[PDB]
Parts: sequence; structure tokens; C-alpha cells
Amino acid sequence: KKYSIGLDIGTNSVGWAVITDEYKVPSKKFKVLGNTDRHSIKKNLIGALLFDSGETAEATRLKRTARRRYTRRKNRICYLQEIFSNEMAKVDDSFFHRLEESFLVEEDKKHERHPIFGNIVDEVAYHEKYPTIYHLRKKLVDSTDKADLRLIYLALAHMIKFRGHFLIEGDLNPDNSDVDKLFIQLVQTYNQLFEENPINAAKAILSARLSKSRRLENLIAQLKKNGLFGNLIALSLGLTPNFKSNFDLAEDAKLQLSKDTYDDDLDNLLAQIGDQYADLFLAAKNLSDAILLSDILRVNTEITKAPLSASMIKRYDEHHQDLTLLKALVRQQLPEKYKEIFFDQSKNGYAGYIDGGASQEEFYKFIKPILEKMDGTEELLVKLNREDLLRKQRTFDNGSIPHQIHLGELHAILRRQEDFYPFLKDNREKIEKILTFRIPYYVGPLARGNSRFAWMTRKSEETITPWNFEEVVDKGASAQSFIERMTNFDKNLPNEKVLPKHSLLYEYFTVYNELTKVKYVTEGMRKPAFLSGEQKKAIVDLLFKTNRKVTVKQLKEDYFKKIECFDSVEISGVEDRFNASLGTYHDLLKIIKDKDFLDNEENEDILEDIVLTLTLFEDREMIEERLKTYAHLFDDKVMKQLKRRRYTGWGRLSRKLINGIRDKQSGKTILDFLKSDGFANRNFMQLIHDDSLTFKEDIQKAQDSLHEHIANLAGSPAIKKGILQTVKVVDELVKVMGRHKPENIVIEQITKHVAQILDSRMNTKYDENDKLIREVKVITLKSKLVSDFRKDFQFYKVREINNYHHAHDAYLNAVVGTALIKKRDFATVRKVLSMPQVNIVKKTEVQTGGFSKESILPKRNSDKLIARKKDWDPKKYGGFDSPTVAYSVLVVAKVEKGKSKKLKSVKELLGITIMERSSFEKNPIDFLEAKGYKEVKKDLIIKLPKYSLFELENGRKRMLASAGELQKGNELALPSKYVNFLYLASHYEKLKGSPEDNEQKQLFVEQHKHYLDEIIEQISEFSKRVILADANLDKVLSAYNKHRDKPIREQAENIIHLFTLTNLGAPAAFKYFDTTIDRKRYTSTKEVLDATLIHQSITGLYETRIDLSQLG
RNA sequence: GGCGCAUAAAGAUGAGACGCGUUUUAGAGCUAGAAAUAGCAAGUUAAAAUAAGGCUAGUCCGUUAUCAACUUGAAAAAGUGGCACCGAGUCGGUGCUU
DNA sequence: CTAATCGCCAGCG
DNA sequence: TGCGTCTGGCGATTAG
DNA sequence: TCTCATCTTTATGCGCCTACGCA
Repeated sequence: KKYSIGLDIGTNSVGWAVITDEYKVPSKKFKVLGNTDRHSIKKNLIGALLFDSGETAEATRLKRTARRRYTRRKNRICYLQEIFSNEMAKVDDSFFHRLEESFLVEEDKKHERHPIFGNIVDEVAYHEKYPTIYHLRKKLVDSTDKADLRLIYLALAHMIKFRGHFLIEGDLNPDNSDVDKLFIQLVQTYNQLFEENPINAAKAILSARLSKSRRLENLIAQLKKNGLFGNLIALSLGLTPNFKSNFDLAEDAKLQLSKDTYDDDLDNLLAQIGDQYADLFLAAKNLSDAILLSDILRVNTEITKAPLSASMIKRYDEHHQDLTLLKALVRQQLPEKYKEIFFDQSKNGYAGYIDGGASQEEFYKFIKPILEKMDGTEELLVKLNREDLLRKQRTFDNGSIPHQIHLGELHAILRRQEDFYPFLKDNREKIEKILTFRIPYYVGPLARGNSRFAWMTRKSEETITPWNFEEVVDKGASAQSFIERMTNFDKNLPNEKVLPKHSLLYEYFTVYNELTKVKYVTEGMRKPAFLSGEQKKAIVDLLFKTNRKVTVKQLKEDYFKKIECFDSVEISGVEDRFNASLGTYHDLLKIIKDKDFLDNEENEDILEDIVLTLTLFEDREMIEERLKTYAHLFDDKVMKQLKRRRYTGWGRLSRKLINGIRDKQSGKTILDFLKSDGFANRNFMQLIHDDSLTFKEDIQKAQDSLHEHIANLAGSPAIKKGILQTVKVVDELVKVMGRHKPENIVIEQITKHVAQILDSRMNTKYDENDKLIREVKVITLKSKLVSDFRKDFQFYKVREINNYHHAHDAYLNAVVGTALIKKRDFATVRKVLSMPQVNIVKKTEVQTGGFSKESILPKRNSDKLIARKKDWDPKKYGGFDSPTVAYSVLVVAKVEKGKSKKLKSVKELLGITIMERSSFEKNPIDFLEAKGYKEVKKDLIIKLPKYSLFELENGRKRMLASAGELQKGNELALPSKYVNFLYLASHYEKLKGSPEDNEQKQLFVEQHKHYLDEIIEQISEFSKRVILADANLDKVLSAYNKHRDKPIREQAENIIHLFTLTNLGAPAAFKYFDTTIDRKRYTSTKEVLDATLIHQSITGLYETRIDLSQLG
């Protein structure tokens, strides 16, 4: 018999149904293997399948990059120690040894506990002399005496370990340090350059803690937005720039100094308007420098050389003095809340700030009403209102510090002490290279083959220190392979790489493809005609070689005086402007300035290589090294202006698809047929589908399992899981029907890929004409159709009752698609929409991910603390807790339960965590007997992943969730009249239909009132049978019996809220009217060792029962 | 249904870097008493680790995706379960057949 | 001398 | 013969 | 939090290409 399959896809659910021709659902009995006595089970062919949602890979990329950064930081400190070791060995031998075991407790140390100086009096003398590290940095920068070697190492290691960002470009110095002098200098040189209308006329006018747009508004309004001065102000502040109509150039190009391509961009935009304006943009960049050094560096730059250390010690001394002032004020005026502020670690006072765990914002919010309701707090409220009160040094807002500040302080320290230590003067540039070096973003991970993310290549066989980096890795080939490993292959000749977007061949192809299918009508012509090859040649040689953006008005105005000799010409086929344009031709004509050289056909490859070289590389020395092979072709100024050009973009076709293959009947190419065709003017995607030329056979002569094709699809990783489960389910239930392929596959992006993969997987036979025999038929539907079919005949759906709605919607879209294709049945539909047996299957899975929670808890006496290293005991060092279990094992053996080591055959669960599962899979009996068990049964070990299944007495079903945890497994089968009554009573206000029909429905709801009591009886019987949660059941029945006088709609909403008591899955909480009923959690797995484990198939039709009472 | 060009929004994938946060230790607490405790001074910083670890020993890799049971296999993979009819509280019964 | 139950918590800009 | 497509772990507490 | 590179999809405008039921 014929049969059809219907599906309904989601991101957490797949619903499947099998119908015959008369819209029924075939029941069938199945063979059950195992150890019990049930050997046949009658089941219906309708069901669903549930799984948790898939995850993307963004959460695991950041951890990988963080691991790489921590490894490289440790290696930086190792390089510095390897430098200082030989000179440190003469003054204090075990200094690095004391520095590297500082974490251990006093028992586990092997030296003195004071790491820096060894003894105790030198340690307290050092800590009284320098209260922070910044006092030491200012003392080493400013003074001129020979300091101790350990203090120099400590300062250098502190400024290498934390070294600021690299977002600024070029170089800078803190010599400016003034927002007023630079602004006056910029106004002076603007009045020197432009003298027709000068600037109308500092520190706090541009250094406010507000938005950049409002800062630009109050800075420009006090003295327009389309002005050159205003846009230069927005460029210096860092806002969105524009240079379209102010400079009046020929190309609308912005200029943001924060981005990468700015210096060559400024050098290109300089000569486009004049040899002037150089010192103007230099002063604008210097103002953009000095505004960034304002809000982070507030100190007199003439008093001290190192400004950051001075700013830090200013903040520290300010904190100290207003701490003493606040202590005196709170002790005097309000002597009752003193212990709450300066002693209590629980609240958000000062003790919660420093010693507790409070932030700055919560501390200021707590201390605001205390500081307001007092007397004598005038400056403190101002400092709190500008958020500079009681501040720390290492804060959350030091992300603005550039690396040049630490570089300048390091250079000053190395310049000051180099006379007393010779090897410091010998190795200054080595340590400066240690600080300043970073791996470029196109080289990548410096592997040696065993990575799967690396692409770099080497030129030698040695180790890559930061000093010999440029003489080991080839940077040109690595920077080429960084791009070339990601670009698309051609979708017609899959052994060829695509062209750059701005190559001249690609632009010729697009302009001839757009050109050759346009039509024109003159005054007196009969029919619209195409253009000849001479006409297209005149279009290319005259128009497109001068102006890029061509409107149709320019095309009409050119030839009507020029060559057309006709004024009543309408050009049909083009909407008011073109799309393709020879932009690279125009740019190289502005650069190279020789039209006859670009017109020569013998220079095609030698220029397309230049376009490829300008598309790939970004570093200027690489482009110079790869354009040095063209030195005897142009002038010096041409090569000087040539490497400033930069392009980005990759097209869709290869060079072989436009100039490589040949039509063997005629000997011409595709591009030649675009240029000169004949009296057809055919184009691309018409010249390869025609059977005249040989291009169809050539593209056909240039040509994967299920998982590889699923991974070859494009989308979020949730829908890949969804369509893979869909394909597995439909193949399984094709197999279960005697291996007869179905007739119709009705489905409901999700659909647009599964339709193609199902049509490719089902139909495989060919006819005598080598045509695809449509043995099946894949039909796709829209959701509004099944929604209208649900809502017009009162087939109402309530989402919160159970999980049968997936399978019921699958069956419903199946029957409406089959009845639509084909054209007392409603009795059959209402009969099968109340079947009490649907195969719901939660997909079991082995859990994986992180090892535990990431919070590092402090020490306590308990033994649920996972150690953080090998030799760090958790009772003395803290550690993580709450690990995640991968799967459980069912073990049965003897354990030493007795003072005389008495044996006792026990049987229990055991959670294997994610951290130790490899050691369990390697040697199971040795690890399991090191756990504490003895004399185990080597064959009776059963794996149990998350979401297993267990059948109990009277139909009780529980799903395993952890070592000790269970979840509800059964599903409530409510009759259809109660579902219709609940949907109608829930939607009492929103009618959405006919008003007289709504009045009849309201009279129906008013006629049926005891259905609430019947539903309460139903769910109380169900919860007394399978849930065993009598306390919360008592609470909800008392809450129903109390407020049993409400309106019908509010009562219906409160009833359909409380179905979270009985539905499948994890327990949750709910609220009836005001009483909130907490979730009840089953935390015992003692009963589960006397039940029947069910090994269930993918659709749940094949089963394998296992009686666990017969084991052990 | 699928391509090419033009404009726009959204998202994915892969590198390179900053700043915090957390845990132990070091920053000698004083005074009155026999303590239990009380008043008192303080406080801003640093070292180390940041998934346990692995061998292929790299300035590399370690949280993504795939996964019911049983039988072959190193693996990709392959194979393993009768059909109608009457009914329905999580599926039951009858007949034919092996 | 052990099992249920209540309440809290979970790396980020 | 042409036409549109949050839920599990953990401590404190209580029940026994 | 910041810099960089390559892809996909969705929506309008402009050219066409081909399977397949229905007018």
C-alpha cells in the first residue's frame, strides 16, 4: 500500500507521522529483545523527538586565545629571567627560587618566607620606604644613584607583565601634555593657512566625560557641522568623519585615524588637493594625541620625568588624606554607624570595599545617603559626583594606557642605571624588543605541523625567539597563505581560485555583461535592437574611460550630438544609472597616467599580477619587495605613489572561466563573445547553457557522505543538528516499513536545505533519457495554512499541556498536504487527535564541556573541593567545586564495610566526571578499585548517559539526570473536550472571529462550568499515580478550593499555569494566584536499582528491556 | 528553483592584543586582663596560577560538532526485528503465518 | 547516625 | 502549448 | 573592551537560465 510521511521541524523538536491513503495511522506490533518476558509491543506510527539545543563555537574560541596569551606572558617573564640570571647569581642566588614558590604555605616553602630580601627587617624597611610599586618606578626614573639589582628586576618585570594596548599608531611622547597649547597652535596655523574667515574665539571645553557627539556640539556651537574646521574637530576627537563637499575633491573618501589604513590614506589624500595642509593634519593628530593623554595623565610634566607614576602616587596620597578626613568626620558626628563602615565585611562600606568584595559603584551608592545627611562634606560630594573619591590604582579603567608610556619609563630606567651595570647597557635593545614585540595577525600560531589552526611556514630549523623572528619565518608566503586559505573556490571549475574584485578582467566582464543586453529605439525604427560590436567598442573607448558613474541621461546626451544623429531615442533596460564601472582603470589612469600602456594587450598579466599584489598584502615593505621586480617599467614617483593603493574584495569567477577555455567550434572565448557576438548579443549564463558551443560539456567534465554534506551546509549549528536528526528519523522509518520508499514528504533556513537533501537522497534512478525519475515528491507548506485549518474547524492547540503538539502538527500538515495534492473523515481526524499513545523520546547524550564551575572558592574543611594543581591540597589552598558528570556506570561488587574490613556485596551508581573519564576509559578496573571497590564484575559494567529511561510500577517512568537525580518522564493524556474548553476559556477577551459566533462560544463557556472540577480531579489522580508530590498537590488543591469564585478567564489562566507540575522534564516552580509553589526535586536513586532499564531506538519503535533486579 | 552586478541590515568562522575579577602567601598590630573579650591604629601593593594535564616537546594542543542496544571490523562502514482485523488511559485482543 | 528539605549560586568589559 | 515559484550542586537545617 | 580578514542569508532594482504543474 502507498503511504506518506509528514514532518515538523524545530530547534528542539522533530515531529514525525506516517499516514496511509485514507488518512489513518497504522498501528503495528514490534519485537522486543532483552531479558524480560514481553516479546511484542503494539505501537502507533506517530511520534516526536526532543533534544537540547546546539551551541556555537564562540564560547570556546575565547578560552583558546586566553590560553595562548597566558602561555606567551609566562614566556616573556622567562626571557627576562634568563637574561638577568647570570648577574643575579653573584648577589643573591636563590632570588628567583623565592620568587617562584611564593604561593605555598609556610610548611611547603623551602626557603625564608619573605621573598624579596630574605630577612624581615629589610622587608618592612622596603615596604615602609615604597608603599606601592609606583613609588619604586618614580624613584628609579627620577633619581641618579646605583640601586639594587632586585629592585630593578622587580620594576622591569612589573612593566613587562602588564604593558598596555597597541591601538595607537606610530610614536608619541608625554612632552605635550596640554590641551590648551595644542589647540591654540592649531587655531594659529588654521588662521595662517586660511585667512578669508578665521576661527571665532580650551582645556575643559573638550575634555568632558560626555559623548563625543555632544562634545563636538558644544565645541562647535560656542565658536558649522559641514565646515572643514568642524570635521577636523570631529576627526581629532575621534568621531565619525567626512570629507565629501568641504574639501571638494573628486572621490568621497572618509578618513578615520583610529583605523589601520590612515597614513597611506593621508599620503594619498594629500596630493589630491595640494602640497599644503600637511602641518594642519599633523597638528590635528597631535591634538588627538594630547586629548587622549589628558583624561588618563593629570600631572605636571615638568616636575617629574615619568608621569604615570606621578599620577598614581597623587591618587594614593589623595586617598590617604581624605580617608583620614572621613574617619574623623564619621567618628565625630555619627558615632553609631562607625563599626558598620570601617569594620563590617558584609555591607558595602569601606571594609567591604577594600577587604570585602564590593566594587566602586556599589560602594558610592551605599555611601551617598550617609555623606548627604551630615555636616562639613563639601569637597567630598563634589569628588563623588565626578567619581574620583577614595580610588585605587589597579582599577577597571586603565584600558586606555598606551604601551609607549611603559616603553618610555623602561627606556629611562635603562638609561639611568647603565653606567653602573655594564650588561644592562649591553642589552638595552634586547629588553626593549622583549617589551615591544607582538606576533602579527597574519602569521598566526607558530606551530610545527601538529596544529589544526596554523598556516605559517619557516625558513630554518631552530627556535623562534623574539629577536630572530624576522630571520626564521617567511612573512610573504605566510601573509599570502593567510588570505588564500579562506577564499572561495569557483563553483563551476572547482580546481581554480577566484579573481580579485577589482581586477581589470573582472571589471571588463561585468561591464560587457551589463552592456550587451540593452535596447534602444530611435525616431523611425520598427523594433528595438541591440548594439553592435563597434557600438559597444565606442561605448567602452569613449564613455567608460572618462566617467565612472554613468547615468542614461549622459548616454543620451553624448551620442545624439556625437554619433547617433537621432534625438527621439529611448534606451530601455536600464533604470537611470549603471552598476558596473572601470574603477581600477580610472585609479591607475590617475596614478600611472599612460592610456596607451593600459591599452596594450601584451601587458595584461604583468598588470593583473600587480592588482593581485595590491589585493593580498598590507605591510608596505612586503609590497616594496614584491614590486621591486617592476622597477624598469615606471618612474620613481610612479612607484612611490603606487604602493599607497589598496583594494579588498574577491569575486565569484576564475580566470579560466573568462579567458581560459575555448569554444572549439569557433576558437573564441567567453569574453570575446561578450565583446563581439554577432546578431544575437547573448550574455553570460546564456553562453554556457546553450548547446551550440561546447561550454556545457566543459563545465560538466570538471566534477561526499551524509555527515560531510551536512557539515558542508551553511547555517547556525542548531539547525545542522535538527536536519541531521530529521534525515536519521526519516531513514529509520523508511526502513521500518518494509523498505518501500514513500510517496509524499510534506515538510514545514530549515526547510530550504532539508528539501534539497531529501530530494537528493531519495530519488536516484534514471530513465532511458538519463532523466531523474521522480519516485517521491517533496512538498513544502506554509504555517498560515495549517494555522487557518486549525482555527477554522476548532482543532485548537494548547502549548502547555504536554509534548504531543509536535506530533499532532506533523500529522496535520501531512494530511492537509496530501489532501491538497489529491483533490466522515473528520471523525477519523478527531479519533486520531485523541490517541493516548505517542512515542516521545528524549535523545540521550554524553555530557561534555567544562570541568566544573569556574569560581575559585576559599578553603574549608570539606572534601568536595577539587584541587587546582597536583601538589596543592584543597584544604589548605581552596579550589573549584561542583563538577559536571559525563555519564554514570552501574557497578556491583564488594566494599570494606566494617571495622575488621568486612566485605559486603553492594550495588550503587557512581558518577564519572568529565575530568577523569579518560583515566576510566583507559584502565577501568584499576581506577575503579582505586576508588574503593573490590572484586568487581568485569562484564556487568553498564554505561548510562544523561536522559536514560526507567520503567517502574503502575506506569511510573523516570529519566536519569545525574549520579543522584531524577526527572519526570511520563506524559499526561488529556481528552480533547477539556483542551477545547481550556483554549476557549483562556481566550475570552480576544475573540478574533465572527461576533455572533463569539456570542455562541461565550454562551457555551458559560454553560460548561464543572469542567474545571473534572480537570482538577484528572490532574490529582495523575499526580497521585506517578508524581508522588503530595505536599505541593495539597497546596494547589487548597488554593483552588479557597479562591473558587473568580471570573472564568482568570481561573482558566490560573489552571493552565499549573501544568508545570505534571509535564515532562525537569521540575520547575509556578504561581497559582499569589501563592508561589516551589519545585520539588527527586534526589534519590535507591528505587531505580529495582526497575527495568529501556534502551530505546531513535524513533522509539525498537526497544530493548533490561531487568536490573536479575543482576547482582 | 538557481546565478551575475548594485544598495542596505543581520550573523558566522579564524587570528592578534589590552583591562579587571578570584584563591594562598608576604606586607612584624598595640593596650588592660587569667582568658572570654573590650577599646585603639591601620587599609590603596606585589609574587604565582587561571580549566587537572598530554607527548607529537611546539613560544603546540586541551570546553565546537558526531554518539540507543546487539553482531563483524583498526576505521570509515555494514547488518540485525511478519501481515491484516476489532477496539482504546500510555496500548489491549483475535486470525493468518513462521 | 543517616536521609529529606530549604535556600543560595552560577567569570566579565 | 506557454507561465510563475536555567537546573543541578552544596551547606545548613530538620526529621527519624 | 579593541584591531584585522574571509564567508553566508535576507530585502529591493537591473539581465537571463531551466523542472513542473496549470491555465
